[PDB]
Amino acid sequence: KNVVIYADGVYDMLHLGHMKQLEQAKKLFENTTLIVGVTSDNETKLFKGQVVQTLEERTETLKHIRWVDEIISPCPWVVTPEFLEKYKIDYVAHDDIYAWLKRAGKFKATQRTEGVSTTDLIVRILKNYE
Amino acid sequence: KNVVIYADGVYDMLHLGHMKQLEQAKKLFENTTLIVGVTSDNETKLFKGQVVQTLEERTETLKHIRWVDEIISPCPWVVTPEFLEKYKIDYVAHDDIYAWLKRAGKFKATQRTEGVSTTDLIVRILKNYE
Repeated sequence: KNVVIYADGVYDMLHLGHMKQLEQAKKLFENTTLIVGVTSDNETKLFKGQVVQTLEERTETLKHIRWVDEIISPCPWVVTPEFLEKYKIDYVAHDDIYAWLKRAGKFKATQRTEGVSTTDLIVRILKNYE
Repeated sequence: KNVVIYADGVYDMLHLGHMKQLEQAKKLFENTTLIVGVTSDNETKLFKGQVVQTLEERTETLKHIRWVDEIISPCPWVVTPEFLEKYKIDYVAHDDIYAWLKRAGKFKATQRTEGVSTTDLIVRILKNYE
């Protein structure tokens, strides 16, 4: 009955937005194992641009989130069919590179939550000082 | 065998420091229930000074932390013997107003972790721009 779910991301400065997305992946089915992949520093910088916390910092925070069952840290930047087989992953959770996952029935959408983020929060502090 | 532990705080902009403290309270004994009390907006502002996130925001984030079993939100600013009886609390976890708790054997120390905080993190961003 147990379904293995994989979610990957940078998870920099984790906030309610990440946590809700993780909750959503974890609850895609009744009985799941959520594996979270955390991207390496070098590849995030090269491909996405700038990361604020190190790999160890971003991984250690994730360790404290209820929905997270296992962490792969670092994780590959791109998911492969081999990777899914290696870790016996049934579905990849995500918010076309992913065409092959949809074709295989292994693509599960999750949504984002705007406005909740660390960035937005210091704005809040500063509006105080006009 | 189960021990009820109570921890209270503001829990504004939750970071690894709060999470480690929560972990520590949760693991004081083998079998525990960790109850977390989150302080109200009005009383935090009046007594401590400024809060960045609302009561609902600070409580909803805490909901996602592994170690948290129950939340009282808002919680009283000061713990009373009546309060402990009401919620069948065995120990209060904390990092002299608390003399009475020590006297009763109900005071459990937990430690802080410096440098890990949201504030410290935007400093990190800004050192980039000299």
